[PDB]
Amino acid sequence: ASRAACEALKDGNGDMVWPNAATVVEVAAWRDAAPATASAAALPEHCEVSGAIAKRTGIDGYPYEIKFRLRMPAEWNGRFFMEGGSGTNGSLSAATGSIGGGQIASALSRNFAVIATDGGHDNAVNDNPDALGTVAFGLDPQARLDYGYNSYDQVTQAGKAAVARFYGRAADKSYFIGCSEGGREGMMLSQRFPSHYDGIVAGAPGFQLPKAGISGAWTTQSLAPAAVGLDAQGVPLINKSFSDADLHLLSQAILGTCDALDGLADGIVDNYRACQAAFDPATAANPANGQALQCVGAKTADCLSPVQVTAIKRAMAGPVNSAGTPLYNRWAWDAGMSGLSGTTYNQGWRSWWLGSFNSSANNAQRVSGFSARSWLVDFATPPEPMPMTQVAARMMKFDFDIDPLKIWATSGQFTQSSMDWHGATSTDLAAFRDRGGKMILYHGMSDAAFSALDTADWYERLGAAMPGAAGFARLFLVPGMNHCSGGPGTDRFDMLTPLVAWVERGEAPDQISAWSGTPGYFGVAARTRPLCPYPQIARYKGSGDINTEANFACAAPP
Ligand SMILES: [Ca+2]
Repeated sequence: ASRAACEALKDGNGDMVWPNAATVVEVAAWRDAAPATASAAALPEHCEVSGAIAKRTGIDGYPYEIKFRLRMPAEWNGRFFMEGGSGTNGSLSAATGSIGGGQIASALSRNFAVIATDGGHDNAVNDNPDALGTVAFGLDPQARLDYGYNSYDQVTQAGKAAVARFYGRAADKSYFIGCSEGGREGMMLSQRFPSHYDGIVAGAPGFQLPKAGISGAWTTQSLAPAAVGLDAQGVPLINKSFSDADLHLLSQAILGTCDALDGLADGIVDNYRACQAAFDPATAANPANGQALQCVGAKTADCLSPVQVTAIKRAMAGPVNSAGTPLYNRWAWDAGMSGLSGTTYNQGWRSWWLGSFNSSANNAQRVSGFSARSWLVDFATPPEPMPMTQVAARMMKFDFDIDPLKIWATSGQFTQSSMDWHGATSTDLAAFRDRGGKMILYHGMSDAAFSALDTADWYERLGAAMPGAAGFARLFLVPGMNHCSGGPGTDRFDMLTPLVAWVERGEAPDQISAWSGTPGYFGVAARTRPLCPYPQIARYKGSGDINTEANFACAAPP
């Protein structure tokens, strides 16, 4: 481990042999120790290796390759680390090792050898203006296979080869941490390549991402009756269906109905199952005056329109076809759909289905943004690129009897369906568990991108196929937490420490310490709570400060 060993990986006559012959290294530079800053932990002396694998040309004429960045510390804990992606990937991160949970420390700051990838395409090169911008990679079938599983496999094999070459020995254990799309990766790793990583953290995982566009079309068509006004193309303004004050009224009614169902009134719905059975906005009341939430006469700032409650109920039910078959899943009611801290309302929930209120056009993720564009180009087979101005209308005429079949369809050179290369719904985790693999999953209740109930349903099927699943896999649902972060909940936590303590040392996480990044939702300076493994919830012990984990334990729901 030295500077010369770092630069000898930059091709030359050196004996660094890559598993894939098509691996090309651009950068191999020795980096000095960066002292800690106010927002990041100290990074040690490390070797940075940057390169690309499988440089080719797609069937669309665009150049494709699988980029990687690798940082290897001089003082190394013998452990390997890969961080997951986000969105449709296409960008190469700093490769310091984000562990999620709003953490100051990075994996590299903890002396891990860190690797990262771009997914098999670049957002600067593969930006076709006739194929909905940065999702244009979906026009080439191999770029889909790289975004699905191939790129992460290839980068993992190259990273371990370089680690073994630079350190003279193989990594002891390998760990992966990803949120959203990176959470889908982590589950895909445990299923397609169980031998690669010993510990895996998958947060808010989109293990059914090709289905999010179907829910997005259902969302749009359910809320359109409540929409007020048209945009430049005559599409209803979904963002105008609910004001930010309206959403706060809804989250307040959920709080008035389900907050005490866990045994404590604290602005947190810890008994999510009891809320689904108890809450119905058509019958619930506004806790601020005891009157009913659904308006009896004309709309006021103290009531929701009957057309509004109907719309949100249909959206939360989940998409179905005329045959009644559920196309995705239903969503959970939770207080994290809104939230007012200081001046700002919570946008972490409405930004997916509705969009920003003060906008004369649609800007919801599922109406015209990246999510709807991604389904049209990357998840549907054959892909249907189009002008951006027509994506909103495409989600308005979405036929739930013809269009949902495109995520299982195959056509021409697109030899694999999107649910085949992107899906991660398998419960075949025996090979992963039996070699010592441990997996931690977390998901917020107020996640509008992916349903936490759907993650729980997968966790139930895993426990059915493999008795004793809690010995290698636990699910930690987070109340109030939005997608990956934000909302009135404890969204900050260190998940790399328990993951290491589980894989090695064999200590199962009976709970996970967590605190709130914005405690002002509850009007306090700080709030710390334990995250409990499914299906346990946090139970108040009966005395002490309600903003300290020491007064809370993990118990079965009351
Ligand atoms: Ca509570």
